[PDB]
Amino acid sequence: EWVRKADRAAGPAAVLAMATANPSNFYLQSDFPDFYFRVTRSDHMSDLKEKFKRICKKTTVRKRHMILTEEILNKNPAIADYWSPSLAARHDLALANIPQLGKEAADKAIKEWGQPKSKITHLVFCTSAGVLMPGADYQLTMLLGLNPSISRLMLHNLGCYAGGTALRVAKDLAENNGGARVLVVCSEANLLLFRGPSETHIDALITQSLFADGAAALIVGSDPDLQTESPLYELISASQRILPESEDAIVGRLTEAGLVPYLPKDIPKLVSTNIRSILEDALAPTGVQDWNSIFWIIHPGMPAILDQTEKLLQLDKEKLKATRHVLSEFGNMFSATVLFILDQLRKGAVAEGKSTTGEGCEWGVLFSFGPGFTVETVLLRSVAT
Amino acid sequence: EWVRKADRAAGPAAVLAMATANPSNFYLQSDFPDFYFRVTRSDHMSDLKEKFKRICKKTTVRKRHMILTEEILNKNPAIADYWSPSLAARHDLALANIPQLGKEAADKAIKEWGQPKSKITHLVFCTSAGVLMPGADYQLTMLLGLNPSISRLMLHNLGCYAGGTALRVAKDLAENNGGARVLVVCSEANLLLFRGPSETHIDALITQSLFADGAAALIVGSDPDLQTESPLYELISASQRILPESEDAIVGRLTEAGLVPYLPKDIPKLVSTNIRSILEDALAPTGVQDWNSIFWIIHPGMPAILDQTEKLLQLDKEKLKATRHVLSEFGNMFSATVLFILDQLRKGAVAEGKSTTGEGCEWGVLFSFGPGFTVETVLLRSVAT
Repeated sequence: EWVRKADRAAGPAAVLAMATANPSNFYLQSDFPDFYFRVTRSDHMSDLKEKFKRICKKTTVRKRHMILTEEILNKNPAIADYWSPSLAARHDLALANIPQLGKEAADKAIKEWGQPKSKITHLVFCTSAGVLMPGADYQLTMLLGLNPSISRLMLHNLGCYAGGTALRVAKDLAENNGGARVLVVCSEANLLLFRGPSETHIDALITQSLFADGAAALIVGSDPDLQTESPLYELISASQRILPESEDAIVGRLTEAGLVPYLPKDIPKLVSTNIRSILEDALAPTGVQDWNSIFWIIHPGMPAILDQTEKLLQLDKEKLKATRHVLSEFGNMFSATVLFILDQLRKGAVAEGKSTTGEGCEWGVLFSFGPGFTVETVLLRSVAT
Repeated sequence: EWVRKADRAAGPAAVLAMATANPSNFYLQSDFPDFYFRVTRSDHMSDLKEKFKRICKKTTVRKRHMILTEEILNKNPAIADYWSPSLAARHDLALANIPQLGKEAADKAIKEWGQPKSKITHLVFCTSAGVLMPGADYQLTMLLGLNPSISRLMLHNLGCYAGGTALRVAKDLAENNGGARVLVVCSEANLLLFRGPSETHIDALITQSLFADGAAALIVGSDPDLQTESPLYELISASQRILPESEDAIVGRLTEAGLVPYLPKDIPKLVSTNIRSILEDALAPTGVQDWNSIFWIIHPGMPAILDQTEKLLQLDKEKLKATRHVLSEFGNMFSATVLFILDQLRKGAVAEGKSTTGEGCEWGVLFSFGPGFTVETVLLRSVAT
């Protein structure tokens, strides 16, 4: 059967451009335990400091960009405490930083795209760094001078899987509207999660060792004008799933003192149980049986999950190379991390000179996760260089 | 030109079912000034009490359903104060009430729809009553036993226009995925906005006179199986717009003490300036020139906007009848209000026995608004009874 094309697009949604951005201020992981326990007026917790040093080393992270400088933490002491009233201050910082960080990634992705920004018809904006009314989607539209009639989808506090959610949303936006060009932006920061240590809570210390700040921006569109636009990936399928027996695995309570996490269940064992059949379902219409015949993007929120998954699928160590790079160089930047990894993968493919944007392979899987327990899964097709 | 139907849907998204729900506990508007100033330990502000009485009367509201009982306000005194740390308590109440309220509307819309809930493939969930991780979208999926692989879009704290946003999102979900059935749920409550009075702030007293609690649920799908499903409306176009010269018209700061509004600009004059050309743009592909040849749903967040708009377009008073009913009987239920009004309009058409679900008229416009200043506009086509 056939249908009249009408106002709709012919082909699959394509990633047409991608860039990233980070705050200027970063911290090397090897200096962070000293910086963290100094500025949170907490050097006295000497045994906890030792525990944190051990955790920070095992995160295999090297640096993390962070809006929060010593000076800003000085001008907002409540944020540095473990649990003091501080939501308005965190959100004042989100308003001064999150749309601006998004605009820096967006400007670079639009520059690569090479088209006028009045051709952008949709914005998808994800952040867990501050609930704003009007949203960071609004602030970015103003800072960028986008059409006032852009169709915006503002996604607050989905958590870490929202990079997948952004692609899943952009897919239906682009395919159902002919000509539609979708700016996708995930702009993340620890502004809600950052706090001092307490011996009573260690599910808060692990969070201080990993989360960092960054924004990714993409252009997503179908029916590319192949003489002005160069597709980078195709978004072929995009699905969401609640994993069985995962109730309250990841919970985030937003309080007077900001965002407070609670991690009772074994996240690795949950992923390890379920990842294979999820990915088998994603790969089903490709006829790919070899796990190392596809490129890989896994949200790196827990390093152990990468290792255990690498082992289970007996992946070549080179597969998770883009993923492990972003982890080491940037940390967990919430929903943005998987889009950084997509970008590093595209860049490492062109640098090392391989046949496809997907490292020579044809198909690829994007796998992200967070509260639910929720998994987002995207099936990607590379393009030839 | 034509395209292969493939995995996509042939025709426009249709509203196939709708129901509403409210908390059991309600308050008549004529008793509210006494109840409000009593339970907020505030009877001493006698002049403010008089001012509130005047505001409450001019809201033309008759009753409002509210989760917040005297007893619950007794068990959470910080919520009753003007500005005390209370976010965690408000959010504990959101978790116990907002997904459940959504489930009551959903159960009734699914019952009308007449299909098994395993046919539901997408959930769009809007709320400004509490940021939850995982979201009310998750909690509802569990309470309803929906497929764990449903595609969910959780929209926190868009504010009052999100009933339009929900329809705009559901439209592209249904049209781009053949067979897709989209549960749409807006579940709203004043849990973040409720607070005591202060003489220093009157842009907070007006908010206490209008906002109320309620949930609406719809089934949205394209390609209806016309022997098991009876379409109610078609979603023909859906657009969003930032109005010019509207920077900071409506701002909502989420703080330690909950959601605090700020309303510096003249909202009526902004709508009055712009509504005509927006609606003319929506109606453009219909060839309708008569304003009273179409049915009407206007978000009733400010009663004066209804009157001034009724006058400007010289509308027959009968046009905004469904809209004014919901206002009087339920108040401003945030994003849910325009879906209540859609439902009351459908019900008033079948009750008074008219030719179309749109009161005999063929086309209709849905107009909602909130922070930005943002306007959502949906073009609806009725169906014959």
